[PDB]
Amino acid sequence: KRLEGKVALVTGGTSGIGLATAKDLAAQGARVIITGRRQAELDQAVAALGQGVRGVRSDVTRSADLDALFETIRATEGRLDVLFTNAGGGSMAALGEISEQHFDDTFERNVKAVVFTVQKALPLMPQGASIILNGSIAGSTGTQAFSIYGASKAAVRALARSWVLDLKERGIRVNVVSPGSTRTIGLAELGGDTQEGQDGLLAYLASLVPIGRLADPSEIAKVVSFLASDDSSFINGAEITADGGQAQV
Amino acid sequence: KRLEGKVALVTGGTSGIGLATAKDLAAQGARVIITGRRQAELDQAVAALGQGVRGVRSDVTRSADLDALFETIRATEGRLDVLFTNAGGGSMAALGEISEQHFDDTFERNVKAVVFTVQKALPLMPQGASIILNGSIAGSTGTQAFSIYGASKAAVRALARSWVLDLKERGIRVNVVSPGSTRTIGLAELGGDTQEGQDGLLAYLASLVPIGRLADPSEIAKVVSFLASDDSSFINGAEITADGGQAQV
Amino acid sequence: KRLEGKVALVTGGTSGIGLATAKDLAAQGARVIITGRRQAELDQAVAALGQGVRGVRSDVTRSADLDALFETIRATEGRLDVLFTNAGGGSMAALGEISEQHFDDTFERNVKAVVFTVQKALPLMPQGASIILNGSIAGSTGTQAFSIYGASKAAVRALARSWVLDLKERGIRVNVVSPGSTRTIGLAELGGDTQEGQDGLLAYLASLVPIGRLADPSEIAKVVSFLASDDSSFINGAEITADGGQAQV
Amino acid sequence: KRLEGKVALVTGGTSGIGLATAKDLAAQGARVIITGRRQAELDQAVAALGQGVRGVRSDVTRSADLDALFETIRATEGRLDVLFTNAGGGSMAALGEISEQHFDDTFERNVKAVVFTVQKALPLMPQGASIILNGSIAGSTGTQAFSIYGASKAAVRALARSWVLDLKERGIRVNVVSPGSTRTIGLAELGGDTQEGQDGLLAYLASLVPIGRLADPSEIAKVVSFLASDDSSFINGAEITADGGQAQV
Ligand SMILES: NC(=O)c1ccc[n+]([C@@H]2O[C@H](COP(=O)([O-])OP(=O)(O)OC[C@H]3O[C@@H](n4cnc5c(N)ncnc54)[C@H](OP(=O)(O)O)[C@@H]3O)[C@@H](O)[C@H]2O)c1
Ligand SMILES: NC(=O)c1ccc[n+]([C@@H]2O[C@H](COP(=O)([O-])OP(=O)(O)OC[C@H]3O[C@@H](n4cnc5c(N)ncnc54)[C@H](OP(=O)(O)O)[C@@H]3O)[C@@H](O)[C@H]2O)c1
Ligand SMILES: NC(=O)c1ccc[n+]([C@@H]2O[C@H](COP(=O)([O-])OP(=O)(O)OC[C@H]3O[C@@H](n4cnc5c(N)ncnc54)[C@H](OP(=O)(O)O)[C@@H]3O)[C@@H](O)[C@H]2O)c1
Ligand SMILES: NC(=O)c1ccc[n+]([C@@H]2O[C@H](COP(=O)([O-])OP(=O)(O)OC[C@H]3O[C@@H](n4cnc5c(N)ncnc54)[C@H](OP(=O)(O)O)[C@@H]3O)[C@@H](O)[C@H]2O)c1
Repeated sequence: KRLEGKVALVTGGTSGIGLATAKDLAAQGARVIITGRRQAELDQAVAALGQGVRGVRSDVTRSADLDALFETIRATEGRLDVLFTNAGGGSMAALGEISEQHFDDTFERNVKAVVFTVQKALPLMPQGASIILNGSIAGSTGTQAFSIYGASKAAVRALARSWVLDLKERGIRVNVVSPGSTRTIGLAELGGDTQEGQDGLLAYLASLVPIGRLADPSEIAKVVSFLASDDSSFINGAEITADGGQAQV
Repeated sequence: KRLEGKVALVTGGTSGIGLATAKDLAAQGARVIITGRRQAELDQAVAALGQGVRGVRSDVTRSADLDALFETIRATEGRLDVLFTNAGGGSMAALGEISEQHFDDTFERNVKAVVFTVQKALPLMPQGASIILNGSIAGSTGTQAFSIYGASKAAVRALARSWVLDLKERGIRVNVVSPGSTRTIGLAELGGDTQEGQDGLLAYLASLVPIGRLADPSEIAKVVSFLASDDSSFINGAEITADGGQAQV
Repeated sequence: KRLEGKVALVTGGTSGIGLATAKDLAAQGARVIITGRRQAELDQAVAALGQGVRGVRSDVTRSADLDALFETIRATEGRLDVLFTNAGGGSMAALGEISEQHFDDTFERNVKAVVFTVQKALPLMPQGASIILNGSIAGSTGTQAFSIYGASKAAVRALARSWVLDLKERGIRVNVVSPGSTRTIGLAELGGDTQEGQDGLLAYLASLVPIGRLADPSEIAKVVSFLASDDSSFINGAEITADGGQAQV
Repeated sequence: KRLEGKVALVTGGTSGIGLATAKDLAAQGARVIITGRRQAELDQAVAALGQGVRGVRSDVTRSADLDALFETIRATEGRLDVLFTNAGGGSMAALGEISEQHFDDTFERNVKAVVFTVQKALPLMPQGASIILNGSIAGSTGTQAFSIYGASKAAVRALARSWVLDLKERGIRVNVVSPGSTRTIGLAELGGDTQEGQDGLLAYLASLVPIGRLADPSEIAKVVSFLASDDSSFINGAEITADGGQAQV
């Protein structure tokens, strides 16, 4: 198929966008490795995906986990063709009530972990490999009480610009998918643990999208799969925004 | 079989990016209509493409030609699923030597014709159709003696932002592919008609690209096909830039 | 003080932002020339402002008007230090109801006239002169039924990027002020001719602004004066957006 | 004396842009507090600046220093009208050779310290106060071996977008000055410690600027003073780029 003969890694691939992307990449022929912190959900995801998908329990914020994750790839597949640095998250905190670890937590996972996931992956990635960073429209817009999340995603987008030049000798292109609001557990949890709070939040966020609906995670995965394929061969350092129009308007 | 059962129109599909795009769309199963001003080159492209591609001689800057083009589609295919407003061009003119004709010619084909191609197409386009405008990194960068071309391409990008909202009810999404330097007769012709000049310019423009090469026209076409397919269902008003890094760096 | 001795031209300086800007430039010591199509409103603006402001009846869309205007400046003041290509406007037209005259009128005044205002100005402008284009947040956002106006303002913004390079040897910098919603006759007229309609539209546009009010034209004038001053000596090709948060959030 | 009666704080005001800005703010009537880690350079800056400038030795990355800094302001001046988060820096590190310490150092001073400088200042800032974050064109461009610095500055720009909304009720506006290459010790040090190497780098970076020169730190300062004044009353969440054209082309 389109991505057949390609080895893809998705950090945080047991839920939400990571899971849908792993599903889509596998359905295009890739051998897929997914990661996640919780063993139970990791195993359930790997079973649901079938298709020679492979799981590793690993935390992207722990340098040693990253090392172990990639040695597993060197020993098994021997190379990495596609890298989707999906693992990320965010919470609400207005200016005036931002705690030091609200900052550290967001930036360690959303930014620092991306830098080192990419850096440790490089020895496994051949000429023509494709790296997809996970950004967000939050990186180029303003949302009340999400400055730190926004700042973290803008940092992600900027890294890809400079990495064009750092990876040019290596022949590896780096692009960013920036989703708008996507129906995931992640997003819903911003509504709290109440079903009504999640439902209310999800319905409010759908009303902000010009086309008036949230994305299904499979609609984000399609963008990643395109960037993973050789069809994106002349795209480098670019931000592809799939937001139903929200940030372009 | 991605665009199977889809009717696609490419204005200016007899050379360069339009031709490659028509080939690629068609290689996905699409029924393709191409246009062009010169009958010979049009006939020549239609024969080379085979595949139930159909040609119409029409100038996008002529209102009556547009009317005739779309009557032809109404009479034959009966609908339009994919629209690529590819017809466009540009020439060099520094500020201080910009003629009124230089301005009118650029903006009439690159901007005005796009507005009226889209508007005349609308009665043929069902819920879920996809429009692709042809932009350029020139629209978001500065290039000496190309102000008028740049301004025109920036205007094209802005149109899609508002058209998200104008076409929300009709369920039609509008996106922009913004190529960097793609080898094409158009591009080469900026060097003049001599072999020395075309080769020099083409090699100069390749040295500006971080990955160090011009785009093959097919590399742009793959983006349009992605935008044309249902994979792009949550992309609206977005600019997808395929420039090898040049405008992102 | 800051503009003491400087000769400034404001096209379309008989109302709104142009008028307020002419006032502010004069209050900073500049000799200001304002223009307008209507003699009565021109005469009243010149009289109301006093402060050594001078009026010329001229249409920016008429080449011969542009020539006579600049001949007036050569014979009277002998040079031009500051150019504010303010004269502009817009009207509503959804995609599906855009007339050729709606397109031509918008782009002739908003884009073409800017190009040729600047080009005819260049022989009067010394090293270190300052050009200010009037853009708009509509150029980087989407607004239902204002696609053509938006497109024209995006084109203005792009022009400045290329003109940095066209004007480098002449030492003339070019920047763009992009106002958000500003309380002018221009803006009110979008509400119709009834006072009720103007109040409704104006309060609606104010609710779109993060800080919750429209700009007074003097607040846009301050930005132009800053760009006109020598303080902007390291600003070139830039867009300064004064919108109360609306396009930045 | 646009800033007469206004209390301004400039973090990292003993050299370069911070020092020039403190000088310019002071020259407009402001009571200026500057900070710095080194006592000798701080003392020298206060003596050279005179004009009712006040110095405090404090590290923006140490929470306790910030607390002491702002208590001194509460006890002495009793309010803060203008905040310039200037203290910042960066060094080169290509992808493949980025250390955890290089990442932490850049992001702790350039981003984290900015967040908490702003947050601790807020109780001292009245309605109508003005915050200026110090960005960089690096935040929106690609530079080989400067991915981490670039990422940090894009994060800074992003922070202001959301802080528009967080600070609405408070009536405090937040904008970003983004310098291009500006002749500071900071920039020079990127050439190393030898005079030859610093001179070489400074001339190379001057050749990257369209207008062919580095900025004097006073040229950046004028932008900050403008944002600090009431002239910027309708500017909020905006990025003012003073780059001689480099990131606009
Ligand atoms: N959903 C949206 O609307 C949206 C919009 C824009 C951007 N994004 C971005 O898209 C990405 C995915 O978001 P999502 O909504 O799909 O999130 P999600 O459903 O909440 O979680 C996705 C996955 O991330 C894993 N994960 C979390 N922290 C991890 C860590 N430190 N190491 C490894 N795996 C980790 C989770 O498994 P464990 O918890 O077991 O580790 C889970 O499998 C994030 O970068 C997010 O910021 C989302
Ligand atoms: N090539 C690049 O590097 C590059 C980069 C960015 C953007 N673009 C844009 O991509 C588009 C295609 O460029 P290209 O380089 O492929 O151009 P091209 O090879 O020079 O010509 C493209 C096609 O446009 C047709 N055409 C021209 N004027 C027309 C008109 N008035 N009505 C109908 N058809 C017309 C031409 O046929 P006839 O002459 O027979 O009419 C030809 O088939 C243009 O919008 C261009 O600005 C190109
Ligand atoms: N107001 C806003 O919220 C806003 C926002 C963003 C951008 N802008 C831009 O700012 C500029 C001023 O807008 P405004 O609201 O102040 O407009 P306005 O109140 O309608 O005043 C515009 C001025 O332009 C003059 N003018 C119009 N067409 C002209 C022509 N062809 N030649 C010479 N002078 C001409 C008009 O005088 P005559 O009619 O007598 O010729 C009048 O003095 C425009 O470019 C507009 O697009 C405005
Ligand atoms: N120069 C450029 O071309 C350029 C371009 C874009 C952006 N910028 C940004 O502009 C700002 C100023 O840069 P610059 O070139 O003027 O820098 P600089 O000359 O290298 O130093 C600026 C000042 O920052 C102080 N400082 C450094 N670390 C500090 C800390 N942790 N806490 C408090 N004060 C601290 C220094 O004093 P001590 O060492 O004594 O603490 C010094 O007085 C930075 O944010 C920089 O990233 C500069």
